[PDB]
Amino acid sequence: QGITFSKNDVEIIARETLYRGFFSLDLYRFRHRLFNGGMSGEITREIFERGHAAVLLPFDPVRDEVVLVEQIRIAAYDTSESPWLLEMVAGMIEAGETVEDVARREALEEAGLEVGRTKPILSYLASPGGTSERLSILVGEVDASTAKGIHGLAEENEDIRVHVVSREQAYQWVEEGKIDNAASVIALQWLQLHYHNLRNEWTK
Amino acid sequence: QGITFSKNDVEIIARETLYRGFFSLDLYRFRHRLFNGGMSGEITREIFERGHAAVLLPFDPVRDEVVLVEQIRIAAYDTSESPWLLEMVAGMIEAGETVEDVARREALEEAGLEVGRTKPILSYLASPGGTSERLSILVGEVDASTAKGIHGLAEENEDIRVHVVSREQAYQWVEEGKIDNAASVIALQWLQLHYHNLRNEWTK
Ligand SMILES: O=P(O)(O)OC[C@H]1O[C@H](O)[C@H](O)[C@@H]1O
Ligand SMILES: O=P(O)(O)OC[C@H]1O[C@H](O)[C@H](O)[C@@H]1O
Ligand SMILES: [Mg+2]
Ligand SMILES: [Mg+2]
Repeated sequence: QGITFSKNDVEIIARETLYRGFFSLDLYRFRHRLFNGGMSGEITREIFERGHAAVLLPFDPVRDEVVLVEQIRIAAYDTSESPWLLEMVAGMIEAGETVEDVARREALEEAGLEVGRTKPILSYLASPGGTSERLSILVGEVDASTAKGIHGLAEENEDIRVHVVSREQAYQWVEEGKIDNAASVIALQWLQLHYHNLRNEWTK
Repeated sequence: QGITFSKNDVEIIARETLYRGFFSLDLYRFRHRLFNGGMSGEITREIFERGHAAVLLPFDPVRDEVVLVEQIRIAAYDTSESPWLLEMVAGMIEAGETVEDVARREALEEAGLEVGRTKPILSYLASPGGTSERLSILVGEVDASTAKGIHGLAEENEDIRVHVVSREQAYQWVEEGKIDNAASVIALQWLQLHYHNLRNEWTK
């Protein structure tokens, strides 16, 4: 069971930069094995390269509360009622950094939060038909009573508002489409599947 | 409660397409309201633009099985053990098409599956800090005993293998990281939260 082929079955011949900016768009040229037994010809695909991210679900297990951060995401504009989204704390992982380093730095910069214990949730590919981006989600223990106000680095043109909701209310917002970005959906569905054991572990 | 600002609170000054090929790399220039009052200066953001997608989770409620499709996604290569991924059926929504029409068409083209009833799951933004892409997921009733074979438009360099597994195995693969693309994680977490009611609904 499971997948059929490995890295032994594909050769990346070359990569070419198509667009070089803050982010990049690359052309990968490659050949690969086929399910019918043969080899493909040389194929090309465009791939959006923007690095990889750490995501933190800030969960208060005592109060059963979740911290959300609100900020504009202009890319949401064309398909959303508003480009301001309710999200998990998140940021890019720089060379040599750990997921936890980033999650803790972003929790402070974006939400004013200290973080206690942490556990992995999931690491996922955002949209692997067109981008390499991987996001690694942690749940972090927080005191939601300390989560409030406006944060973000104005030097980065980052303007962020903290919201505190109950876990049930956050999940209701997913169901209703009020929270509709992948990282937050994945994190909050995970929390609905795991909260009983997580709260027991963190309130012993 | 919820979000603070609407489309009246942002002015998109300019959009430019800096790269156009299979996909597009756009630049948005805009100003927006700030939480503490007033307006930002002009902000520029690069946005990966690839249109929007329909996704179908093929679920057999009699058998408690899901149908997965396997194909190479070279963008996964740098952060994954193999670039062949296990995924939901999916494809682009063209002008004036509905999510449901596309989902039903792709289930036949990618997996050879006829679909019975459908229900919405969720519609999400894949990674809204850098891409506009929205994906809308349905669950689709299938007879998984009919799911077999190799599919794809070879003229479009598309090579796809169909797998049938129990829902429980598919979900355990999410937990283990063997299924780790956003659309499949979201769909299978949703299924884990909803399958009991869905099976009752679809096996009357
Ligand atoms: O199956 P394709 O038509 O290549 O692409 C459909 C979607 O599934 C893949 O993850 C892509 O990134 C898209 O979001
Ligand atoms: O908060 P940022 O540093 O802008 O970006 C972190 C992640 O959250 C946003 O959806 C982006 O697309 C990334 O995937
Ligand atoms: Mg951030
Ligand atoms: Mg497809």
